[PDB]
Amino acid sequence: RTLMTFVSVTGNPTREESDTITKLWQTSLWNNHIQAERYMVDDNRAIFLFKDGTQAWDAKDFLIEQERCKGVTIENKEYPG
Repeated sequence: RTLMTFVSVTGNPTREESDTITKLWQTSLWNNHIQAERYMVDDNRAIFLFKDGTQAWDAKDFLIEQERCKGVTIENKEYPG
């Protein structure tokens, strides 16, 4: 039931910055009952692995409205922030 997605950060953050920023979004989602595992794969990009893939797009809708969110990728479709 899990769905892998990509979540990118704008500008040119350091890995530690993006880590703190994306974890912020991950926590917000977690506290709204959308649980995901998070993995940095670039200095400005993370994998959000949603335990319940049916929540991926609702999560995306929130993510792309956040300051510093470059965009979200789901199933080869990109959603710019």
